[PDB]
Amino acid sequence: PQITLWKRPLVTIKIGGQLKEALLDTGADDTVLEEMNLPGRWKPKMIGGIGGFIKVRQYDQILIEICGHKAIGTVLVGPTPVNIIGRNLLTQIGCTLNF
Amino acid sequence: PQITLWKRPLVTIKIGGQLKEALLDTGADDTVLEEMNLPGRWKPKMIGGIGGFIKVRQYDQILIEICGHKAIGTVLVGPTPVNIIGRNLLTQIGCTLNF
Ligand SMILES: Cc1cccc(C)c1OCC(=O)N[C@@H](Cc1ccccc1)[C@@H](O)C[C@H](Cc1ccccc1)NC(=O)[C@H](C(C)C)N1CCCNC1=O
Repeated sequence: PQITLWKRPLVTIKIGGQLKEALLDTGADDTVLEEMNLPGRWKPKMIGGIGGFIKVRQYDQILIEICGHKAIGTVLVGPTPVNIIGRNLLTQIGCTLNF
Repeated sequence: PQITLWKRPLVTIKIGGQLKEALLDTGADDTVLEEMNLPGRWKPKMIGGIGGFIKVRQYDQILIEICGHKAIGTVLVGPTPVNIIGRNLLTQIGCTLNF
């Protein structure tokens, strides 16, 4: 679909079998989700954005469906204020900016 | 134009007589630019990122040219590591997400 930006581009996602609301974020290199339980091994990582750094758990090769489009890639889980879908997954669903 | 998301969507902007590189960020409600000396009145503001908040100066009705597309609105200025073009200005240049 074509999504205007008068409101936050929030969409429903499905990960680990659970439905969530997440932000399509072209300003994010990575995908970071709020604290949750995901199966599989993880590695402790840290990312620094505006405001400082946070500790996250990196899950690789995680299935995630974004607005009906499937993706498999790296998902970070930690104390992020909002579920963020980053460019690593936005590219997989064929997302582009257009004006 | 159409901008893929394989790399950071960075584009050239013109503000206050200066040319700069800025990030088209659908995950940013507002626009925040690296520290610069804009004239006129301003109001303090704090904006939240992934790691916390930073203090910025809010300037209203500031003209910015984004890829040749003009826009006028609120521009925040503060210790941001990256120039960020937010939804308040992306809407003005007719920017959409498409997949
Ligand atoms: C939310 C908001 C409100 C008002 C004004 C502004 C500018 C606002 O946006 C501020 C903001 O940080 N939004 C982020 C997502 C957001 C929305 C709401 C709350 C919190 C965050 C995201 O889109 C932009 C921001 C840019 C950035 C900053 C420093 C270093 C690198 C990149 N990108 C990142 O932080 C990403 C994270 C998300 C994986 N990130 C950090 C690891 C390095 N690379 C990278 O890409």
